[PDB]
Parts: sequence; C-alpha cells; structure tokens
Amino acid sequence: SRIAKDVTELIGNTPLVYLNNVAEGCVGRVAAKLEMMEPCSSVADRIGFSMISDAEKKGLIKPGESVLIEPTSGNTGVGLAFTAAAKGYKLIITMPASMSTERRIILLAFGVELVLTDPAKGMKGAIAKAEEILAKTPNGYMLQQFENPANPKIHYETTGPEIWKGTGGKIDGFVSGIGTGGTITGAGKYLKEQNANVKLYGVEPVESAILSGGKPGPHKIQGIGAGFIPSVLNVDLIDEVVQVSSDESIDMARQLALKEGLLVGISSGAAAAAAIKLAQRPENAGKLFVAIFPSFGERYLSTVLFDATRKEAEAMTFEA
Ligand SMILES: CSCC[C@H](/N=C/c1c(COP(=O)(O)O)cnc(C)c1O)C(=O)O
Repeated sequence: SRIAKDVTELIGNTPLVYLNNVAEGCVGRVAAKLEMMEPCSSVADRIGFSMISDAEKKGLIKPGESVLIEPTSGNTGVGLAFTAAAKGYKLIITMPASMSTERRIILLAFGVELVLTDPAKGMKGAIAKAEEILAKTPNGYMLQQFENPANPKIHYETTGPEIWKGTGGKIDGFVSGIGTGGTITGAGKYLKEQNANVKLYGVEPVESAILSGGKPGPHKIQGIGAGFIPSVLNVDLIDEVVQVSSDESIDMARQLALKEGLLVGISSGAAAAAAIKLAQRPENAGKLFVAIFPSFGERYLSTVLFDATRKEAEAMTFEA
C-alpha cells in the first residue's frame, strides 16, 4: 500500500456491490459498478483525466501553456475541472446560464473559467461559444468528449478490466446507459475480447430512444440520451437496447437509496431498472449482469430527483 502522487492516481478501481432488496424476483444477479466512488463521485472522472493525460503524452498540450476548453453541462466538466486543477491547466467550460447555480459553484471552486451562454440556445449556444472561444484563443484546446478516442480508450484499459477481474470472468452481461457512448464501447470491447458470449445491453430514455428507432426527446435521466450517435459510440457492439422512462429511473434511483443505502443519481437508477428487468427474464437464471452506477446522488439535491422528499423537508415544521 502506497501514497498516490496526486488526486489523479486515485481515478478508477471502483467497487462492485450486489443489489439485494431491489432485485427481488430476479433469477439472475446484478452487481453495481459504483463510479460514485470515483474521486469526484462520477464516471466522467475517467475521461476527464484520460483526454488530458492523452493530449499531454501526445505533446499537443502543456500546463498553463495550453488552454483547455469544452462544451458540457454535465459531470465531465467536474471530471476535467479537478484534473486541470492538479495539473495546472486554465479551463473554460461553456454551458447555458440555465444549469443550476451549484453546478456553477463546483467548477468555480476548481478555478474553472465557466462561461455562460444563451440559456435558450441549449447546447448549440454552448458549443458555439465553445468553438468560438477556440478559434479565438491562440493555444485553446477543444477536448470533445464525444469525438476524442481517449474517452472509450480509458474504459478499454480500466473500467473494462476492473469489471472483468472483478466478477472473476463470470460476468454474463454488461449494462450501461449511453451518454457519449464511451463507457459501453471502451469497457465493452474489452469484455467481448475476453468472452464473445458477453452481452452489451445499451440503456437509453424511453422518451428519447433514438437507437430504438424513436425520435430524440427531452427527459430527466440526466447524463444519457444525448439524442444522437456520438462518434465514439460504436453501436455495432450493442447486443440489445433496453429503454426506461424518466419515471422508473427516478423511482428506481429512490428504491436504491432506501433498500441498498446507495445514494445515486437518476442515471444510475435507470441502469439498474434495466439490469433488474433483464435479471428477471427466466432464460437468464444464474447469469451475472454488471450495471454501471455513473454518479452519486448528492450532486442532484437540486433536481427533479429530490423535489418529492424536498417538500417533505421545507414543509415539515419543528416539534417541541
Ligand atoms: C449529455 S451526456 C453527458 C456525458 C458526460 N457525463 C457522463 C455521464 C453518463 C454517460 O456515460 P458515457 O460512457 O455514455 O458517456 C451517464 N450518467 C452520468 C451521471 C454521467 O455524468 C458529461 O456530463 O459531460
């Protein structure tokens, strides 16, 4: 046992816990890959560092000399934020003035030069500014979590293995929600390379199931269902696409807290419902599914996920 040179040696090597009370009635088992345990409690912590580490080894960027830029409103902002933090990188994350003031604090806290755009233009208003700021900045650098290959690479070298070596090769199916598609692909390719019978089940919002023939729509399952095929996503690897609604996802994310003591984000719930539904198909008795729980639930107190219990809060008045 030794001391890590810095916060970045702490990335990866996340734990595997079974689902007990929620998997009621399954003939199969479901192990949860807890990315919430990542240093900044998110799976993005892998692509954040990965993409930087990579552009570094390639010699395309150098601390303070280069100026990382990146369009995103989700966790990769944080995964990048703390990696740029320890490695001394000026960072600029573009996102509409819409995203909570908290997701703004967290990056500010990391010295992230967050730049807000028109909260009506959505992602385009962000990427515009993003791209803009790039063409504008001499030594600016666009990471592009959806295009960059370091993304699935990292998953091919760690998440992939971690899962394999975790289940000791007995893994029967890999369940993952598709955001940039990096995880499912990267880690996915590596398992298939260790066993072709391994099944990669893709998960996406029922309300925005594009890989199911459906049309992109808005949903609450924050973190996946980008409404399109990220270049890094290699759909051919997917053996099946399970769809889940923002509602099951939510509910499931809640049962997870009250029955497993796993406080997780709504994307994790969805990945879990998916995994349990599969575990219940008769023909899968005895099989092992590994579902990725992408984030911790504390970074969602200000979201649809907590509105319910949130009233139970402010409302309830003190007792004497
Ligand atoms: C729009 S999409 C988004 C993406 C990223 N993340 C990441 C994530 C995911 C995805 O994962 P992938 O591999 O598919 O990418 C999920 N969930 C969660 C919670 C998270 O954060 C960011 O944020 O940037």
